Amino acid sequence: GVFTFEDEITSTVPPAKLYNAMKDADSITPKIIDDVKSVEIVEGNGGPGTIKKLTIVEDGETKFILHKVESIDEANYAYNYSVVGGVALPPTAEKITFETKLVEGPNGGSIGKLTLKYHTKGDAKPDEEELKKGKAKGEGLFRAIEGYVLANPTQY
Ligand code: NA
Repeated sequence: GVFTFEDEITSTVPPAKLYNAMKDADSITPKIIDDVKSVEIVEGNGGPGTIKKLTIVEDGETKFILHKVESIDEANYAYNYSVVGGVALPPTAEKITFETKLVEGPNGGSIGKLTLKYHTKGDAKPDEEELKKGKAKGEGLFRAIEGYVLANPTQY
């Protein structure tokens, strides 16, 4: 079944810049996250439905994570993707979706909503430790991208 979790977040970066940076995560992520070595497209043009393979290092071991691009709403500053395979996917989960949606915040920044949707296999529910890890993945990426934009303000 489906279990949704939402976190509100803020940034001093305006939402157009963050949104462009999020759209370039394939490029940015390997540079700024040490453990991410590469992002490769398996099928698609980059837009919704595209399947990607991330190569990472975990505990000194090379591993893969599979992503699927879900949605892109430019108008609403929205970028959505799912984990569909690999170590970031718990065995009790079919998939975990990570949505990010931004609006204008006071004084030129952004107000964010990060959403995790866990599609479970059975009636089984996400446990607490797995929710922690999902939130850390979701927010960690958002903050990483944010940090890149704070360091390269003219780029986006
Ligand atoms: Na890296």
